[PDB]
Amino acid sequence: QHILKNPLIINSIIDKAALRPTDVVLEVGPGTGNMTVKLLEKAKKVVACELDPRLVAELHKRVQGTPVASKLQVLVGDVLKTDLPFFDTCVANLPYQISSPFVFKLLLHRPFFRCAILMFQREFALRLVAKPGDKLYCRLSINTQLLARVDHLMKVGKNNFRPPPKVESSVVRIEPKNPPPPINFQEWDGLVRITFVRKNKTLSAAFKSSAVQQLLEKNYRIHCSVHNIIIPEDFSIADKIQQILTSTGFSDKRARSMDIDDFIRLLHGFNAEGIHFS
Repeated sequence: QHILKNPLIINSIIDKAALRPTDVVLEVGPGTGNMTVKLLEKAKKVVACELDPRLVAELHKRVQGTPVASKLQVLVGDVLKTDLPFFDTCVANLPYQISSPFVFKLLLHRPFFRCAILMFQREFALRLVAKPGDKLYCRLSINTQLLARVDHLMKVGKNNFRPPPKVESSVVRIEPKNPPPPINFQEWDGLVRITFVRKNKTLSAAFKSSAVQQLLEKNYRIHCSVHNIIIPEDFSIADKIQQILTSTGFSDKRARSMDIDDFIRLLHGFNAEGIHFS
């Protein structure tokens, strides 16, 4: 993995974290411990989710003998699947291969944390903080922004890692929304996936897909059985989708232009007819 060598950058990440001396700090990807040792000087506890098991020997040996050692818990495993402890802030250097999943593991995690300071690849951070109509606005943008406040903090040159990556990196602060909106994020994501398949084409187009009609026909069958509704022998899911789309004015819009409130109105207009994306 790409270890962060630059003390200049590490020191800058740690102030952006703004550690209070009463905080549990989750560190994902402590590597050789370069940021771990500095975090331990300033935190009440440091929970380190090791990504490479081989590094764990020397990491514990590095802190061994200092008066901070009794604060370093180290969790060897698969961070995506492990249950996470209560932490107050999180700093983390993440590979792209787990970058999208980990962001939502953070945002769905309870109790809420205060903020996370995450190192990502360049383009990935720009998709997070991408506003509607931007070239890079995508499902990640609108999903992350529904649940969090995300801020692009600093660029980080690939010359600072050992061994260097091929792309520049960025540092990003993510503060969860607490309380989070009353949006059933399972359904929310289902709807947003369908409309971002082809984000420069219309929502009407987005629902003529067959995967879609299979998905919604399934869910609509459940609705009608739960509520003793009778599917008329001439019923068509596709026309129902198309009324809802027309009757909410969304039929000719494109997800590239759509902001969060727009999707809430879209979703409310589907759920109100018995259509769920589960």
